[PDB]
Amino acid sequence: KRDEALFELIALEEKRQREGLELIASENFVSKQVREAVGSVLTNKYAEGYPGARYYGGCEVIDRVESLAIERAKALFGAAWANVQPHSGSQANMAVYMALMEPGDTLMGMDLAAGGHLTHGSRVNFSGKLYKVVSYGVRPDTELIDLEEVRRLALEHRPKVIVAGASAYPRFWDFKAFREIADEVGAYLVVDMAHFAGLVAAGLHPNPLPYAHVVTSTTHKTLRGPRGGLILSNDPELGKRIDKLIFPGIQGGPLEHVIAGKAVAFFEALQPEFKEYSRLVVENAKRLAEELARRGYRIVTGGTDNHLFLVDLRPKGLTGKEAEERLDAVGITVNKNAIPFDPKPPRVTSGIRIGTPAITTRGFTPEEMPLVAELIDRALLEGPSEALREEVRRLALAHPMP
Amino acid sequence: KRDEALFELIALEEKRQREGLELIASENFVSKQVREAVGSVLTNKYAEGYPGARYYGGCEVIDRVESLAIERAKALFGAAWANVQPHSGSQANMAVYMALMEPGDTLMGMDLAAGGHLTHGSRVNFSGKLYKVVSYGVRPDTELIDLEEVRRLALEHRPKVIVAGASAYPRFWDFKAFREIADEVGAYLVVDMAHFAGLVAAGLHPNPLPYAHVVTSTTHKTLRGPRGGLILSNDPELGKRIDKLIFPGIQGGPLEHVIAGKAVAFFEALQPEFKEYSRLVVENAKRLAEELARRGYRIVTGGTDNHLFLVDLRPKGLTGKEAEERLDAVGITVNKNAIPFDPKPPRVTSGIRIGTPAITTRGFTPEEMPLVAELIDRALLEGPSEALREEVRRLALAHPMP
Ligand SMILES: Nc1nc2c(c(=O)[nH]1)N(C=O)[C@@H](CNc1ccc(C(=O)N[C@@H](CCC(=O)O)C(=O)O)cc1)CN2
Ligand SMILES: Cc1ncc(COP(=O)(O)O)c(/C=N/CC(=O)O)c1O
Repeated sequence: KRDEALFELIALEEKRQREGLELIASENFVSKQVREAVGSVLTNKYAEGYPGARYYGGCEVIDRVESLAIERAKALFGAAWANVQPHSGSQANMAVYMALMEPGDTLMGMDLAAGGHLTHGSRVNFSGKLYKVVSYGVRPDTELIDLEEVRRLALEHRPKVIVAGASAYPRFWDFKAFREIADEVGAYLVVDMAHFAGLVAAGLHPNPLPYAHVVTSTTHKTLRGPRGGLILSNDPELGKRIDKLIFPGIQGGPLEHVIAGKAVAFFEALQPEFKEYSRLVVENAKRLAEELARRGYRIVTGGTDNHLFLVDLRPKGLTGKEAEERLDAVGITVNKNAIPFDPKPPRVTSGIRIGTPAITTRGFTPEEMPLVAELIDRALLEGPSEALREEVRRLALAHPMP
Repeated sequence: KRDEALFELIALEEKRQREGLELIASENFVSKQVREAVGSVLTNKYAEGYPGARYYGGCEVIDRVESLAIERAKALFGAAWANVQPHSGSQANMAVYMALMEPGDTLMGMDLAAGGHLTHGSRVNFSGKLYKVVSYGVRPDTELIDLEEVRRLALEHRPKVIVAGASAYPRFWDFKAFREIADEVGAYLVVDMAHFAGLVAAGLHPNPLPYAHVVTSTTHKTLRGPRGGLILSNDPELGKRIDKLIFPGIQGGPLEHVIAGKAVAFFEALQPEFKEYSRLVVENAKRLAEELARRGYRIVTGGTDNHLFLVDLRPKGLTGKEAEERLDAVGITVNKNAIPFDPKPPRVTSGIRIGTPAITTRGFTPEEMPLVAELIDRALLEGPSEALREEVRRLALAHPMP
C-alpha cells in the first residue's frame, strides 16, 4: 500500500522548490545522480569500522564505495587523510573536539553574533556545555576580523583549540596568520570550511589544508553534495586518532548510501564544469551585491569575496525580521543576520544574509542579477502582493532545477 | 557526466544482496517507497528547529512531513511525545544522556559481552568516557539477567540513569521490574529498544513505553525503515528538555528526506501485514535456532524469544571471526559476536549472531529453516567450496527482494 499522504507532501515540496527563489546561503540543489545514490540499497548494510576492518560480514562492495569516497576527497582537496563517515557537520566537529580536547579545556571560535557557527562555541550547544568558550568577532570600524585582537585573546586565554571559519563571513580567511597565532600558544588550528568548501575545491578560495591541523566540512552547501559531514587533514597520525572518535567514539553504523552520494558529489566537483559553476556563484554574488547597493542598500564590508553577502537594511529603515517576512511572502527566502554595528537586538537585527549557490545551480547568470535585485527591492518597499508573487514564480519556473 | 564507476559498485551491492543469505540480526531490506522518500528533494531544505518553530523560512511543507512522522510514531507506540530528528541510534542515546546527566554522573547499563550496546557504557565510546559506568551482566548458568543482581548493583552504586535494552540479548525484558528498581534509587529508566522496536509495534514484545521514562530506538532494524534514530516518552515535559539537546545541543539541520522515509516506515508498520511479517520473523528465528541445536550447536540461553540468537562456537574450536569468514565465502552473511563471559576480544569473539528480519522480508518461511541450517553447518565443518556457494545462490535467488 502506497503512503499517498506522505507523497502528496513530497510533490508539494517539489512544487515549492521549483516556484521560488532560494537565496539562503547554505542551500543548494543536488543532482539526480546524487539522489539516486542516496536512495540506493546501500542503506541496508551495517558496516561499522573502516575499509578492510569491519565488524560485519558482507562488506566487500561497501569497502570499495567508502574507499572511493575517501580517495576522491583526498584528490579534490589535496589531503593526506579523510574520514567520510560523519553524519553531519555537527558530528564532524564533535569528533574533532573530543579527539583534541578533554572536558573543561578552552575552545576559541568566532562569536555567534559576528557570524560564527553554533558548533564554534554556543552555550546552548555541546561545545559550550563541555568546554570553556572564548569568542572573537569583527571590528565595528572595519567590519572585518582583527587578527591582533584574535592573537591578544589567544595569549590571554590559552585555548587548546582555535576554530577558523564561520557561517556569515563574506571575506577571505588568512589561514597562515591563524596558524601562526595557534603555534604561538601551542593550540591546534581547526578550520570549519563547511560554507566555502565548494569554492576551495574549485580553487577560488584559499585552501586551509596546509595550515590547519584538521579541517571539517559539510558535503552539502557550496560543495553541492548530500547532507553529511567530512573531515580532512595533512597528518595521517592525527587522522587515526580522529577515526577512533568517529567510531567507536560517537557514531555507530555509517550511512553508506549517503557516503555513496558523497562519492558522486566529489566526482562532480572534480569535473571542469564545477569550476565554471563556482566562478559564476562568486560573480553572481558580487553582481547582486552591487545591484542592491545601487538601489540604496549598504553592503557590509562593501562587497564579498565569496558566495554570500550581508545587507545592511538601515538606509531603508527595515529590520531583518521584517525583510525576511516580506520576502518569504513572495517566494524569496533569505535569513536575517546581525550587522557588525547593529542598533537592534539579535531576534530582530538590521540585516539579511543572501547567497547565490542555489540560484546559480538553476542557471541564473550575472546579467539576470539586476532583475533579482529589483524584485527584492520591490518586495521590501511595496510589500507582498499577488502580482509580485507571480513575477517571482515566472522567473523561477524559467530556470529549471537539476 | 554520469558517475559510472560508483553506480557499477551499487549494482554489485544489489547483486550481492540478492544472491546471498543476509543473516545479520541488525539488518533488513527497506521497501521501494522508503527509498523513494529518502532519495527525494527534501534533502535540499535546511530545517533547523522544530515544526512551527524553525530558524529559516520556506519550511511550511517540511513541517507537515515532520509532524506526520511525529504523530505516526506516537500512534504506533502509544507515546505522548516523539522526536524523529536523531541521525542514528547513537545520537538518540547521546541526546538522552546529556539531557538527564552531567558528565561524571553514574550510568548503569548492560555489559557488552553479555549483550549491551557500545553506547550503554563502553570505555571506547562516549558513554564510558563522559560518565562513570556500572555494568550488569547475565548469570553464568542460565545466561539470563538476574533482576536481584541488577537491584543490588543499583542500590550499591546509585546510578542516575539505568539503561535496559541490548544489541544481542535473545530473551524478553521485564520493564516493570526495571522501573521498580530505578524508582528504588531515584534513577531514570531509559529503554533502548532499537533491536526489538518492530516486535513492540506488532505486539509481540513487551512495550517499554508505560514503564520507561524515555525510550530510544533506531528506525532500521525490526522496524524495517530508513537508517536513523528516534526518541519517545510518555512525559512531554521530559520531551521538551530532550528536544533542546537534539537541537541545538548535539545536531544541526535534520535529514528531512530521511524523516520522510521514517513517516513511510511508520505507515507500513501500522498495516495488518506488518504484524504477520513480525510473527514470521520470530517463528523463523526460533525454528532456525532449534535446527542448529539439533546439529549440535550451542545456542546461548538455549533459544530465543525474539528475532536473534547467539551461537557459542567454543565447543567447535572456531572463533567468531573464523566462522564469519567461512560463511561469508559462501554468501551467508553474519557477524562475529561477543558471547556472555567471552574470553576473546570484540575483534575476534567466540560466537556468531544470527537474525531473521532480513530473510523474512524476502519471504523465507519456517519450513525453509532446515535447509538454511544445513548450509550453515556445512560451511562451518567442511569449509567454503564452490558447490556450496552455488546452492546458497540458488536458494537466495528463488526469493524476491523488495
Ligand atoms: N553485544 C554487542 N554486540 C554487538 C555490538 C554491540 O555493541 N554489542 N555491535 C554494535 O554495533 C557490533 C560490534 N561492534 C563493536 C565494535 C567495537 C567494539 C570494541 O570494543 N572495540 C574496541 C576493541 C577491539 C578489540 O580489541 O577487539 C576498540 O575499537 O578499541 C565492540 C563491538 C555487533 N555486535
Ligand atoms: C541497542 C542499540 N542501540 C543503539 C545502536 C546504534 O544505532 P546506530 O548504529 O548508531 O544507528 C544499536 C545498533 N547496533 C548494531 C548491531 O547490533 O549490529 C543497538 O543495537
